[PDB]
Amino acid sequence: RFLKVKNWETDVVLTDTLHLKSTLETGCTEHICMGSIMLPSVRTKDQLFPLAKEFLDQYYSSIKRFGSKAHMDRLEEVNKEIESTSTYQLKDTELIYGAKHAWRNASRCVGRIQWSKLQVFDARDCTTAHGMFNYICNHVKYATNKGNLRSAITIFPQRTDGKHDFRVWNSQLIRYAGYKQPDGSTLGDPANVQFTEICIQQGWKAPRGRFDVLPLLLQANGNDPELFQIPPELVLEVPIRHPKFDWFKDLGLKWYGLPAVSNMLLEIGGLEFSACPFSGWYMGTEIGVRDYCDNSRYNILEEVAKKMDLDMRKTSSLWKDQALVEINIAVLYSFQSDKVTIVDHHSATESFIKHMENEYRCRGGCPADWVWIVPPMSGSITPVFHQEMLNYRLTPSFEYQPDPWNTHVWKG
Amino acid sequence: RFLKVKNWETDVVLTDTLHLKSTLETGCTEHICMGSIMLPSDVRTKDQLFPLAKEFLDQYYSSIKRFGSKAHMDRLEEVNKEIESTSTYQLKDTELIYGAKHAWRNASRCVGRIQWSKLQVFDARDCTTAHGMFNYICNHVKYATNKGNLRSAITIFPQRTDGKHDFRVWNSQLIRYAGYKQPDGSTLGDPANVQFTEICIQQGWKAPRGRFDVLPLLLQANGNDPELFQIPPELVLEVPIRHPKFDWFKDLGLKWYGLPAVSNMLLEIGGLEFSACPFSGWYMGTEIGVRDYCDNSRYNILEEVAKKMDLDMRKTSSLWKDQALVEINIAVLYSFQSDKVTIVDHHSATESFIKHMENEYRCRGGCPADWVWIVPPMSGSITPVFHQEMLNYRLTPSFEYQPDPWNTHVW
Ligand code: HEM
Ligand code: HEM
Ligand SMILES: Cc1cc(CCNCc2ccc3c(C)cc(N)nc3c2)ccc1C#N
Ligand SMILES: Cc1cc(CCNCc2ccc3c(C)cc(N)nc3c2)ccc1C#N
Ligand SMILES: C[C@H](O)[C@H](O)[C@H]1CNc2nc(N)[nH]c(=O)c2N1
Ligand SMILES: C[C@H](O)[C@H](O)[C@H]1CNc2nc(N)[nH]c(=O)c2N1
Ligand SMILES: [Zn+2]
Repeated sequence: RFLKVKNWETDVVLTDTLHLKSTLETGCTEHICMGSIMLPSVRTKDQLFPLAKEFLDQYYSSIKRFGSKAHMDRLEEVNKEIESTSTYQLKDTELIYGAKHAWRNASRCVGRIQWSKLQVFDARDCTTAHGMFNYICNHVKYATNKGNLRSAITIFPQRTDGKHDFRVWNSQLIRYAGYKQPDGSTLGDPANVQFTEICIQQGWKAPRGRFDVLPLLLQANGNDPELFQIPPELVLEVPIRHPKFDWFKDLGLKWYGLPAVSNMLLEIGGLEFSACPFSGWYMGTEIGVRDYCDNSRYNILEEVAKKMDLDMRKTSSLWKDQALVEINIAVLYSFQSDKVTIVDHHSATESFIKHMENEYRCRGGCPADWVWIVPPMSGSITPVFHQEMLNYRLTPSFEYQPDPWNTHVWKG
Repeated sequence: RFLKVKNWETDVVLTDTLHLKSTLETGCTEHICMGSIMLPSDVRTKDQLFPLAKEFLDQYYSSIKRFGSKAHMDRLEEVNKEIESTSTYQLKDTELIYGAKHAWRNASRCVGRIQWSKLQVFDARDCTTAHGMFNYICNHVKYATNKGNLRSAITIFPQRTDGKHDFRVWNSQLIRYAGYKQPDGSTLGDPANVQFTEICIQQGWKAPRGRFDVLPLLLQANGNDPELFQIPPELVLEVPIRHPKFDWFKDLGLKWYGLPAVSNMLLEIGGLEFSACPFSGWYMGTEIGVRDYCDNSRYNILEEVAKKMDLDMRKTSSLWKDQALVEINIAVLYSFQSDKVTIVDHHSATESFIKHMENEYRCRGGCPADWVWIVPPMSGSITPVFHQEMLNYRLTPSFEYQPDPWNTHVW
């Protein structure tokens, strides 16, 4: 079974064979497309061997050693261990390979041209929340690299009986607090109101400002989570200024430099790593379009447009569109001026097209989620808009998991 | 299998029950989503056709509160006998109108479907020649344009009978600008219409030498060779493109036509196939300003506009492209609005569509919708539809694509 995708701007045609190796499901059927559904969706060892064998077959193929004595012994080894312990342990090399390919397989990620250059931190010997805090400080320091950002992931011990999970309760390692005011307004990031309240309940002394960096809330071995303050000197931030508009600085905006997602689940050969924070660097629109201009976030369009003196009572003046562009210019300008790594959506999407084509040629495909790959502004003037993409799920992978405060059994 | 869609900007959740009636396929499977493929992939035998007819008549008679009525049963009986008789059947006027409105209601890629029930249907089933097709099309155009106060319309030519005698409009839209080869190996016109614009000449057109030249109609009646007709220029409403602030904008020489009228699709109702069924509404601003003007495969005026704004074009990070794109789209809206010609901005139209969705979920139990096509090509996430989960599925009656005539026409 072969599959063709077309670029409608360049008429480049590529052929997908990689989708044949696709195990998991999409959520779609031949009678319905769930391509715009945000999230569509305790391991017995009946299920675990095949998943382990498949991963190991992948691994030893990638290293030129399929069918080798080393390949066969490792299979036998892992089988014995699953027989004996109902789970198994990855070698370091397998772990690094798994984590890189999870990224490579991440069909929603436009930054995947960088997948081979992931720094993998093995935190599988960690046992306490304090140890978790230490590992995460080191991740942050390393990844930030004084503004010259480096991709990294830190991998905490895998799930066992599901009653001893390691979880980072933060959705991101660095994020701003949100406070719901009595009058209904929100101070700070509305996306984080719920988590902020938990932290506050857990004993966090909230500064109650508009850009308070949240404390880490860390759960080790299924114990109750504990609060830690990331040392402020480790949190790199950028004041947002505009290159031509001088009043922009007076909006009092800033953002943090390091995007580090910490609530996803890393799956490798059937093993589940429930705490595996990973980080890269920002695409400008993440901050300028979504974080700042989503109505459910900081929502600064009107104030910006107000100070641009735009005609704001006629939507067909496109005053929203006009302000959106200036804000994104300011985000890019600020990061570059402070020499903090950032990529504009034009450069990012162009790179991904080059990546995708390369992946089709050396790998036979590259699973891609159009709905997420196309930037949140300026869609059709980026080349991904005009690119047909096949979406399918490969392992190793990053998966969503439910919020820990919903499932956690509290010890007290 | 009673599905939920969530809006992540408002937490509004809708329950979809309508998808269960879906007939055709999507392109997707368990193992692969083809949601972003532009085009997922001879007449019908006689009880391929009756179940098709029955399904249609059931929903038609259900729609008028007469399901299970003897008038319903009589119509099924009548169509059933007409079917076994003639290897086909003919729609009642009422059925034809219902079918056309619902083909629009069911177009999952269309953002403007809140207007679906106010469609002017022109029955052209008595047409026999390309000259008659031309007459019907001029009347469609004059009616739809309405001196700038645009009105939705569809004109329906005779149904396919078996591929023998297909009626086809060879243009992709009733009104489009010529795109020719040229010197330099450059392109003058609309590059998108290159191939078509000299098939016109390949057939006898002689072209006015410009870029914004309205193409001639190329009409095929009863499977015959297609004929050339020029739409009377006084029927073709065009809008000069100026900017409300930048007065150099006029010098680019930009204009666009008022009437978007798609003419190469196939309308399917109760198994019957209408290969010539041009339909029209009015533009959303971004279709012209973002796609028609700024696509690299189209008029691609970005560089030109940026230069005169004297923007920093040395590298992508200045977002000069983005800045110009917005100004270009402000102008289109401005020009159309000032010439009192109908147009909707992408903010208004997407807001309309959200209201439309809530209407369809409430009164109909769902609204099929293709997120990839509904989200505007600029300013995606500041329109409400970006944050709207949508389910895509195929309902009938429908508008479908069909092969380009010049490939299939036994010449
Ligand atoms: C190095 C620069 C990187 C850039 C510019 C980048 C960019 C992006 C963007 C724009 C998204 C869309 C998500 C959103 O808009 O909220 C995304 C999603 C994603 N990225 Fe990347 N990324 C980078 C690195 C990484 C790394 C290092 C990993 C993992 C090790 C990764 C894994 C993912 C995953 C799993 C998603 C899907 C998130 C979800 O479905 O919720 N990315 N990326
Ligand atoms: C009245 C105002 C209308 C507006 C504002 C509107 C808007 C749009 C837009 C923006 C698209 C996206 C396609 C593209 O970007 O090329 C579209 C597609 C479509 N529209 Fe509507 N439209 C309108 C009227 C109509 C009418 C009257 C019909 C049929 C009677 C119709 C049927 C369709 C169909 C079938 C598509 C999908 C085309 C395809 O799949 O290639 N529309 N429309
Ligand atoms: C369910 C959900 C999911 C998400 C995902 C947002 N984060 C995705 C992501 C994940 C990793 C990234 C990385 C690693 C870098 C980067 N620049 N951006 C990244 C963005 C956002 C909101 C919601 C909600 N509600
Ligand atoms: C296969 C294809 C399809 C399309 C779709 C273009 N037509 C869509 C359409 C169809 C009808 C419309 C109508 C009726 C109004 C309006 N404002 N916009 C409309 C837009 C464009 C390019 C290709 C190609 N190649
Ligand atoms: C409803 C829809 O799936 C949702 O709004 C998606 C659309 N595409 C996206 N794309 C990116 N990169 N990030 C997002 O959060 C979303 N949200
Ligand atoms: C490959 C992709 O499907 C293609 O570029 C689509 C994307 N979305 C679109 N959306 C609209 N409204 N019109 C289009 O032509 C397209 N083109
Ligand atoms: Zn799908």
